Amino acid sequence: NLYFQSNSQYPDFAFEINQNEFLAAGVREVHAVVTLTATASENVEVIIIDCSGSMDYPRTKMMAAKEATKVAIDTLTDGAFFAVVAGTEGARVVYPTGGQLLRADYQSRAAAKEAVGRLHANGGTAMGRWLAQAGRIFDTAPSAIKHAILLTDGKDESETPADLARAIQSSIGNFTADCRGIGEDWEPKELRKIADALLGTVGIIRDPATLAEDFREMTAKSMGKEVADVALRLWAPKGATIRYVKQVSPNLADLSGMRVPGDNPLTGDYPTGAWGAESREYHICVEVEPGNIGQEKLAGRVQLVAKDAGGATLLGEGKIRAVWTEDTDLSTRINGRVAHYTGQAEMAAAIQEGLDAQAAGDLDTATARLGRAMDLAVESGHEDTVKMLRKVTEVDPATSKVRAKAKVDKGDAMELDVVSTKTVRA
Ligand code: NA
Repeated sequence: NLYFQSNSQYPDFAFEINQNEFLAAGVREVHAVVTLTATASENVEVIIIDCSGSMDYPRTKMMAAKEATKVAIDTLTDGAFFAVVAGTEGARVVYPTGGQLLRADYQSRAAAKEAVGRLHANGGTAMGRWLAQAGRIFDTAPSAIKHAILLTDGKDESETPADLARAIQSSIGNFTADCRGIGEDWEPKELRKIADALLGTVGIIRDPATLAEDFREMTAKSMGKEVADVALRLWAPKGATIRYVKQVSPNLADLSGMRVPGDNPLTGDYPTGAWGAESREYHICVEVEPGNIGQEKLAGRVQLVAKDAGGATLLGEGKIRAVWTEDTDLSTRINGRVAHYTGQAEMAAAIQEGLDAQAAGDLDTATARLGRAMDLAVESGHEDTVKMLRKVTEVDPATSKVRAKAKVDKGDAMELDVVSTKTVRA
């Protein structure tokens, strides 16, 4: 009963803890997978469109961006606030035009589409300035569910990486963002930096004709959100420390560096953003001072807490336990979910590292890393990732062993890098 509300209609959350709590004599590491499933106030959606000069080459990119933005505008819920930002070396708000958010209705939608129609390709790319302009818009709606769609076809060449980092840090906690890169001339690492910090994902659009449906689905999912700002609140006893907190499903995102200190050092908050009707899994590892054989400790207490307008609401809670035993039939048991997601994190890293080696012609390193990734993808039944790995590798006819290809299609490599963090469920 520790939290008071300011008023609500939040999703109902089912909270499960998945662990083998039994540890052998010396053991300090406790692992658990937390499954969170949400079942059934204002939305603000900012659509940020790259209008740099390269967007006309080929012209299908700019045309798709316009088509797709119009689909997004039509997919907004009646009453949702929205804006469109044209990104170049600067950022210009192209709708609305009076410096105040307007609700989506027949009139505002039509006016927004007309403004989108007048977008043209010219200039450079400074993504941080796009984020900073979105942030100014979002600051006008502090209690809203706030989400940005960012589309680019290029690298962030008109500002420094420290400039981008400064804009990312200023955006954290203000809005969430999903990013899309169209074509092959942008940098997965750049968009990943933005999307990971802002609790979203990156996607690649290899064919401009698919952008509209992609925008439709991103907007619809955003409109499904029902609660704006949810923290995963983790308590661990004195001397116990958090090794890591990672989202592992549907995507891998390490939250460890995002910890926000709570009221005391024993409690910290890890941001999860907005929730609709959805499910996520997290992998938590706590290092604890080992107890005696026979002794049980609480290694961690996990709460999910919605923060809203000067109040908070406890949405769910679970416990991460630690019991020391000499019964090896209990301690040697492998928690299937922990093992699975440990492998998914390893796989994602192996893909990225393998692709980076391959790009440089460091082929023996690529073969070892992409080989490990393949082994994990096969073992976990991640058939989509197996299929993408087959595009960047080949079976050496002599050894029958898998090797990294010397020459790969740039798009195939980029696509795999982008979806390296998409996991398969347990
Ligand atoms: Na560009």
